[PDB]
Amino acid sequence: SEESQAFQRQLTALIGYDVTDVSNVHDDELEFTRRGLVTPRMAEVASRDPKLYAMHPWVTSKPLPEYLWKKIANNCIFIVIHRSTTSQTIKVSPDDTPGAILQSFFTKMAKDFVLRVCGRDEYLVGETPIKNFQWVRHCLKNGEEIHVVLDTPPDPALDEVRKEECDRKFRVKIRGIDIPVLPRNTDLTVFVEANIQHGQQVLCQRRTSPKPFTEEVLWNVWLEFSIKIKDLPKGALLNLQIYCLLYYVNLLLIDHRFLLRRGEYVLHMWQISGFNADKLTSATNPDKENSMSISILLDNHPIARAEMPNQLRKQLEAIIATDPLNPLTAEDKELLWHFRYESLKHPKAYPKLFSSVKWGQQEIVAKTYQLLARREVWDQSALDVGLTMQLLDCNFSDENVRAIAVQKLESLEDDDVLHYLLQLVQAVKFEPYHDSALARFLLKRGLRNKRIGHFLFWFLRSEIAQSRHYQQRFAVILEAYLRGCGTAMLHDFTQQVQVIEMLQKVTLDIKSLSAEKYDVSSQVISQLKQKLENLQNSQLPESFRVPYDPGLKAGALAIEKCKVMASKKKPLWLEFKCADPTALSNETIGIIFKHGDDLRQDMLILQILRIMESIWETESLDLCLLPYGCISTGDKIGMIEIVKDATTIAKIQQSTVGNTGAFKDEVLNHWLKEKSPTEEKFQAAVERFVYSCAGYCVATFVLGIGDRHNDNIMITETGNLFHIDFGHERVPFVLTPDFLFVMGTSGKKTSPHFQKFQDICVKAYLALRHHTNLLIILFSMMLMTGMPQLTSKEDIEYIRDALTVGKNEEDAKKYFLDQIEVCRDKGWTVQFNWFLHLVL
Ligand SMILES: COc1ccccc1-n1c(CSc2ncnc3[nH]cnc23)nc2cccc(Cl)c2c1=O
Repeated sequence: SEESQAFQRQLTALIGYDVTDVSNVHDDELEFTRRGLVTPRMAEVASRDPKLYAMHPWVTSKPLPEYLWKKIANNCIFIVIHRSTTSQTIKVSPDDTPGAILQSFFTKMAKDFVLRVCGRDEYLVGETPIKNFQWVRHCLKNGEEIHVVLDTPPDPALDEVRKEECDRKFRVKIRGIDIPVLPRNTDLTVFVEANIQHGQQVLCQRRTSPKPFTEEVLWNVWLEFSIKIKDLPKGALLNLQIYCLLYYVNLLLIDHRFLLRRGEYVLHMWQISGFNADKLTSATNPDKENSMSISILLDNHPIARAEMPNQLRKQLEAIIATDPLNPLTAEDKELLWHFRYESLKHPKAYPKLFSSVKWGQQEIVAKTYQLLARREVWDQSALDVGLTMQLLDCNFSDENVRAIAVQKLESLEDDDVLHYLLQLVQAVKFEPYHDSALARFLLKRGLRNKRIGHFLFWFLRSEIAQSRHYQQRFAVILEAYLRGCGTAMLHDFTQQVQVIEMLQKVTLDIKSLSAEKYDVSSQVISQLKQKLENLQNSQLPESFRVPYDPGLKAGALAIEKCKVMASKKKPLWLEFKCADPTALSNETIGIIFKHGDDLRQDMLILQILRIMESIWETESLDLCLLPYGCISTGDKIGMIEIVKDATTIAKIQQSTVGNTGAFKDEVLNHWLKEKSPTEEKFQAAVERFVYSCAGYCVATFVLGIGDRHNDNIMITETGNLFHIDFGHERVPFVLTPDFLFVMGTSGKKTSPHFQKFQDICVKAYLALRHHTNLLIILFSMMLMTGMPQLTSKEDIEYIRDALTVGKNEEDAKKYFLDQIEVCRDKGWTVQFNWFLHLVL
């Protein structure tokens, strides 16, 4: 139909890639998948409650932590309801529902509707004990009053959805390589390596002979693999590689229809930058012009008791106990396999067990499947996310293994889904096939809830715009989403996209106009001011959802407040008015637009920071981290939330002390005193400081991103410290002397506030260690799916030592309390060292 052709144009500009394009394809997986995703979408689109969907109450079922009970010191909670500009305060108990507040409010006003948060597309509707709304817990945490406007349900009709309706050795032939142009070196050596791979396990490996490197190289050979054909497991990849390692490509041996892949192939290959999730994609390089290729033939047909000695069970359990990064011995593996049934009784053994499987042997895979049908124990154990993540990583390519993980996720409530979304999305990179339990889990959840839907979009779009290796897959999932999210939401994404394409334009042009000489010359403030007033009228939408806080609808530029940093990269600092007239305040929405850093990295780190916070909640800690909004929009470009009322420790050192790397120790306290209206808010600032410092000291050590310059650390006027710019002699973390004179210490001393700081770290630290497995897998996934290129040992195995795996609680505290001492030891050594190696 005519309409649907133009609607596809829509989808394409929203997505930033064209999924009807079939230029870069050698089979029909993507298309089969676009058609596969229809059912599960229409399903959830058929399933959701239109009313609750439209208002998307952000809700939890977690208990309220202790640090916020000490804030309702009376089983009573105040709510300021507004009408036009008339208002009154209501007496409410934590457990009261949104329903049981209306019936009370109209028994509180004598001579149906819906409550909504002031200045936000946010609502308190539905049957949950209002102590269980996030916006409420946010007010408490930050000492705030809960303001609401009385309006109706947003018409549940506004999310109207548009309607739709055997026993031979495997053999492979290397014809040869081609590269149209390759003057890449004085010539060395070149051979081809064909690996049969399952879950990063090399099942089998044959090579070619070493020739010199010409723009055209031939062999015409059958490589005989040891594996029989009947023995290939679904999702095995034939993995093809060129060493002189220079190029790679991958072909799924078995297709999405369980068919043995037969025939002729010309595969355009990816280059290593002159281990890593890109190394894994089944996608061929779409740049058919410059790219190396390879030509192959496939002529080869679908797919076909309790007794235990003590010393073994002890060895078994010792193996099962150990961390996710401890290597399994061959003996270890045979132990797990032969006692697979005793192993099945322990959820925690699943990763190790399934990685003890000889996947290149058919009758064993078959035994593994028969095993997976005794899933009573797995099905009935509580949901361990770190367990579940492990089964979704690069080590498992089996469909059924992976499905039992996706099973466990189903019981996740939106609140938690949102905590893991980013990493669940990156985890699609490890799926063998475009259609998977996990890709479909993401749809479902995303379509069931607007908050997850929104983040689903930007997370998927972030990679679509930026990586060739996975743009196609993600673009099919993204497509599938947009076709379900409903008319309203499409409208928002549409104007969200237009605003950021516009503002990036401006970001790039401004960056071009200034030299290495960083000044912000009157001439550049000229350019910026003018560009924005031009944009303000006939181009820039009236208002837009702030991508990283979908509650906030942003309005007009505050042109006078927009500026540019005095820096080699030249980021915009942009500020916006709030489209919502019911907004309680008049404070601007701040967004930094920046080109230069890989913000994908920032996204990953930031989101672990939240996970960490949530981990701390489980033990009633609060460490006042400030994980500001950050989104990758495309290649080394993106946006960042402006944190209001903060500067850099560096600037606080430029102010009173000067600028040639000079350093003095009292200034932090001076600055803090001077930004506190009463010496009491000041107290609250020192207290903010001790807690926020401590948090970042711990988080930062665990992730090994703690050796930072002061210019990359910030504080709010209310004492909230926070690390920034996760761009990319040593020291564990940053506990400088200037920080210390706020603790009350002078190199040696130990004041009630310092004792406190040491207290809180140890508390925070060995609390992360209670979640060790989770953090290890997250970190390891982070590394593989979001960094430069990282070693299958040295890099990942940093976090083992940091979380001091294997150690008793006792050593652990001792270990951390000494890291502190290395800071106490060196003070300003490395800080100053930045400007030392300005010229060396
Ligand atoms: C208050 O902003 C600063 C104070 C001292 C040193 C640097 C900054 N700063 C910074 C500090 S980094 C930062 N990082 C994350 N969230 C933030 N909110 C406010 N600043 C940040 N970023 C800028 C980005 C674009 C344009 C400008 Cl003009 C700035 C900028 O001035």
